[PDB]
Amino acid sequence: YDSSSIKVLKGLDAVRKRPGMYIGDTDDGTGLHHMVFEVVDNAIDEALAGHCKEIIVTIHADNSVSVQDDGRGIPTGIHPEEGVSAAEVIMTVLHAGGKFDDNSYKVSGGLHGVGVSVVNALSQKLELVIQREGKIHRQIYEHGVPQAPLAVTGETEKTGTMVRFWPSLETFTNVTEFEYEILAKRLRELSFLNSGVSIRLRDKRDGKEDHFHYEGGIKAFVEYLNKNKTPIHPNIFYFSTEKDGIGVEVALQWNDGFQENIYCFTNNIPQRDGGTHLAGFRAAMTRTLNAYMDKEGYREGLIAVVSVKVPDPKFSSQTKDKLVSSEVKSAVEQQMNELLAEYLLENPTDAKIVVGKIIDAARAREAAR
Amino acid sequence: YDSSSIKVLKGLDAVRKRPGMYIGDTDDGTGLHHMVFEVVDNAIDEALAGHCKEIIVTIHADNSVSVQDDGRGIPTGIHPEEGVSAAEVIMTVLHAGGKFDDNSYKVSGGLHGVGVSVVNALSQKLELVIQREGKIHRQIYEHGVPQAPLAVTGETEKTGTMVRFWPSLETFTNVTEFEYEILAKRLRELSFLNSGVSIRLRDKRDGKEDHFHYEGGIKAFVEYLNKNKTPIHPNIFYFSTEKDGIGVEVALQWNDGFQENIYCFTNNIPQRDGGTHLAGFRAAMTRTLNAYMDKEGYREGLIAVVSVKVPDPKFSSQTKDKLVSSEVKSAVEQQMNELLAEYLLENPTDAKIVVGKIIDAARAREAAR
Ligand SMILES: Nc1ncnc2c1ncn2[C@@H]1O[C@H](COP(=O)(O)OP(=O)(O)O)[C@@H](O)[C@H]1O
Ligand SMILES: Nc1ncnc2c1ncn2[C@@H]1O[C@H](COP(=O)(O)OP(=O)(O)O)[C@@H](O)[C@H]1O
Ligand SMILES: [Mg+2]
Ligand SMILES: [Mg+2]
Repeated sequence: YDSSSIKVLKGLDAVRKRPGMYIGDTDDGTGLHHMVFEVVDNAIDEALAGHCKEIIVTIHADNSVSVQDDGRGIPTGIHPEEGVSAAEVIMTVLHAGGKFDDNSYKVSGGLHGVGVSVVNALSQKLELVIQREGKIHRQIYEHGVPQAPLAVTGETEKTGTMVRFWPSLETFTNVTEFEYEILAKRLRELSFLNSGVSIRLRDKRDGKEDHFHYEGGIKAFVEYLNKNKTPIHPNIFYFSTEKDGIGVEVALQWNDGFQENIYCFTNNIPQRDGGTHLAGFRAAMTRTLNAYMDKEGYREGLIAVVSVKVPDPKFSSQTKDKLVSSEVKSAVEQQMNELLAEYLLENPTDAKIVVGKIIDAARAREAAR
Repeated sequence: YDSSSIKVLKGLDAVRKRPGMYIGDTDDGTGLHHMVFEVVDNAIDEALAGHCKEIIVTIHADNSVSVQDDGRGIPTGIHPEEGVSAAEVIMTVLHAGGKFDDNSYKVSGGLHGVGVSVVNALSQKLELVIQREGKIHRQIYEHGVPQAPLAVTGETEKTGTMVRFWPSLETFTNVTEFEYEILAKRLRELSFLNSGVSIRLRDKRDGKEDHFHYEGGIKAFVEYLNKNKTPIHPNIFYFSTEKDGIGVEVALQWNDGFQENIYCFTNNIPQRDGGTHLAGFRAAMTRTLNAYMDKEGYREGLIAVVSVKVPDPKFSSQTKDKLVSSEVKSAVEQQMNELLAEYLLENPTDAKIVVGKIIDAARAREAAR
């Protein structure tokens, strides 16, 4: 034990040595599919910026997945400081990208500079095809190692990025094939969240195919989620605001069931473990309903979607399961307080049905004890 | 948007730009204290290896924390490939350390090669003092930047490492002072887990002080945890095995309360979010009790500690909240099946009390519905 015991891992080698701090669980399917999501998220960030209007996700018969976007294309020109194409830099260097300021993407779900480079690292093979600057470029990688320099292989009028990857089985175990339904659920949700972006999903294994292009936003997303439940009130509460540089968008409606289903998103990335947006939502829900009950003389069945747009959010893991930016709590909480109280005044009937379900649950416990 | 839009973050700059993927939540106190834990974990890994027998954690009156160990000392000699002292490499290079193989630490809670380097990155100041090779060495950093080369400042017979850091307030917000009790709880738990390592905690603010040197292992840890609850049975179930290169150690006892408190650890690091060790524990608990009930003609109040030793575990975030190595499920599950069934045969009285509480809960629901 001395100075020769200390090893430095360079390039993408650290990712292959310790995948879980980057990609999550490489044994239950979730990190495998998160590989796709990292790539799709980059396309989505072109769409947010206004440049991409179609996304095509294909599950190939050889268990690879491609994501095609019609955005601006990953930059192709030689990187001054690094001396190789900017595209190769992106694919091979951790904490390298165009989202560390707000000049290329005002708001974006990427922010770590590691996503596609992590997909590369954990792919036995990867294929990159970029249309920009009137040219088609293309490069191949194996286990993150470029096989040759980014190369012009044609002319075109189109711009866009195509990434196809075959995941390494020396990394992913147990669940090793892509599941249509997991990719579908995510891409469907993304369509509600990105009105006007055409998002296609194709399974070359059995020829199954979906085209998601929903137009009603998260309000329609809530209708969809209650399709085969029974909503107890007709008016879905909805608002979209931006104040103090934070966008807050909320839709919700109660059904006659007994589960709570709250979807939280930050710049289109889902938070399984919630966070400061969720905590603001709950605080405003509590405060607003209790003021409505005080004034009128007085969880279960709730479906809600909470989507925020934030210039530099903070997540407590690479995979972004929990948003931990505390100023986002205050933002959702005050926007919601204000607009939810207006909703209850403007729809007295909905208000009463909802408050009645709430009280029925309280009485039910009380009748038990 | 072109190749000049693509920025590379070098050294420790990425950590300062996106702290949460490394340190967790920098707004609620948890990441602040995790700074201490990263440093303490490195000491603990010397203890696991058999080299460190005392650890002194001091909260200083200027809100800095020092951790002193009597282990081998961070290597001081110039690193061949990197050309600076191995110690400076450790402090300044991500994914750099002595735990990527098993030559320096057979088992260890570190594994990413990033912990202390992350503490450095997020410290407005850091002080390193290393006793090895008959010399005292010392180096200072500010915001992760070394102020001068590692330097010999004396002779000594001792070996050990001292790290003192002052956390940056441009990173940590809301909770910015160290809380005695948070450090105490963790260090206490560590003492149960590392019998024979003297672990001291000193608060130079008010002169409060603790010395943790518990000898009964996780069995004693369970007694402690039930101190001020009421255990319903006298015999704490306990075992420590190592098979197939995985160590599994479990203690548990039921009290007459109604909460479940299961502490999981991997190579001494706690998993707030559980994982494959927890899932193995639960599977074996279910199977073993149901076989005991079948044979005898037939969560609440449980306290349990599950500690595993694994050569290369996999966590799904830098902060290690969830162990995601699936072979650890099978290991805990079979060791526990085997030894828990023996415990129930060997202590028929305990067995009956425990199974009676379990059934009482089932009946209570049933009497409700
Ligand atoms: N589909 C894409 N279209 C255009 N540019 C992209 C695309 N994917 C990646 N990039 C560029 O490569 C950069 C690095 O991507 P990534 O490594 O995934 O990190 P991040 O998205 O967190 O920056 C992005 O910031 C962006 O500038
Ligand atoms: N207290 C210590 N005593 C001896 N060596 C240490 C100590 N702390 C750190 N090191 C060495 O520095 C290396 C890098 O530490 P760190 O960056 O925290 O990553 P990791 O613990 O995951 O390797 C460790 O692997 C170890 O070799
Ligand atoms: Mg990305
Ligand atoms: Mg460490």
